Amino acid sequence: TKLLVSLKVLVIQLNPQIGQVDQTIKRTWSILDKVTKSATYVKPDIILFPEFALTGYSFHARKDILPYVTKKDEGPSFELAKSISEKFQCYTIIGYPEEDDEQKLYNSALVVNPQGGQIFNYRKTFLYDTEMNWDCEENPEGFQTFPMDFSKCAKLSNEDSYNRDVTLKASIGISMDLSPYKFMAPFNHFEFSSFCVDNNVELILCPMAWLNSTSITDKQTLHNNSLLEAAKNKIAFALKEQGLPLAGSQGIYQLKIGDSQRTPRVPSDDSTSEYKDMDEPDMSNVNYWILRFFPFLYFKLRINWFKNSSLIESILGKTRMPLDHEYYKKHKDLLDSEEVIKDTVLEKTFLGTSLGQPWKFQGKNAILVLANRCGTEDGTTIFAGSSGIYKFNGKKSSLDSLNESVELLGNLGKGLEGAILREVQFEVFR
Repeated sequence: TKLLVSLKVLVIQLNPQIGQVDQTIKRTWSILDKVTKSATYVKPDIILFPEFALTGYSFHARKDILPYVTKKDEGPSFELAKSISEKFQCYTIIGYPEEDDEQKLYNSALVVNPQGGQIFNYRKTFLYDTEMNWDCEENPEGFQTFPMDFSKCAKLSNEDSYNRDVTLKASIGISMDLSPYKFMAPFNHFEFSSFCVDNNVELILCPMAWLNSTSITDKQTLHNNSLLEAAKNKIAFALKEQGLPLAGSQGIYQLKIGDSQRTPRVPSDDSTSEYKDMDEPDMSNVNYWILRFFPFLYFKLRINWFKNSSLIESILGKTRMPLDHEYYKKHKDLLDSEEVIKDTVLEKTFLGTSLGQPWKFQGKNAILVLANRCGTEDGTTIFAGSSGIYKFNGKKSSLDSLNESVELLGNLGKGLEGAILREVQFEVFR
């Protein structure tokens, strides 16, 4: 049974700096006020914030992050999300640094329902270099899905209003979750997006603190004080030339509330990575994010992969998580056994192909919401901003925004705090 859904999605893009939690909260309430006063404001069903949205990101030691960590149901990030959810009768998702009862630290994202109740807490699964500075743990559950009950968001195709309720299968992926494991696994594993396709996820939510490539990431540079000073001067100049303070822009809000302006499809080139034009998205990163969701993208070659059974061993052989992942610290060849083939094996994909069809996602819909922070930290790290909303339409070979099986419903700029609201329409099957 086809069910039509209409979701009002609001993404908040912030430039949080370490030690400014109260100020960031104040700016958040200011943004939300401005949003409600927009000409084409409508109430959101879901509000998504970035990774470590109120605290800043680049913590260099456990001691430095400890004053900002909280249990999943206490503290500033949780209280903010509960107040937002109660004021807008929506789901609210925010990234925050978490401590549990056993003194373990995580990079997490809590989910609050419209009743102000915490319904989920997701922990980052693939860690980035920065997390290793302060003793962050990998999510022992690996990637996860969860149900979100949306009220009055759905209809049958012959009905004239969205008066039905729908429970969507959702997944949160926090920034590095989208990358090859440790940047060492093969690029074409696409672990997170494969997991979402494997599990028939419908709503993908990604709080991020994702870098623009102007950032200094070269390890020899970071650890040679001479090279680092020279590199930092380069970033200093690039910000000064833009009329920006070194930390980047704060408190000047770009609002795209309820318009329908789409993001132009563009290929990556030498210039699309430049940290210029703060109100325009970083298309180098937009294209890369889209690429990391390859299993959701139409690709002609899959018919040949399927016809030749080229990926059967890859599909059968792939494990739920990387073998060295926290996940297996759970229990790790159906071709050579008397055990039958289970449904779950027939749901498995590699490169978007399953044992049963060339492209498993074909004819389906999924919504991707990316909330990426903006600004700069340490004089070395420039976040890409460019928060956006995307629809994978499942319709039947560019590996970027030119691929028309993804729809770019709208993006914020790379360098300004702000908010984007889009009504997103798609279908699910029930």
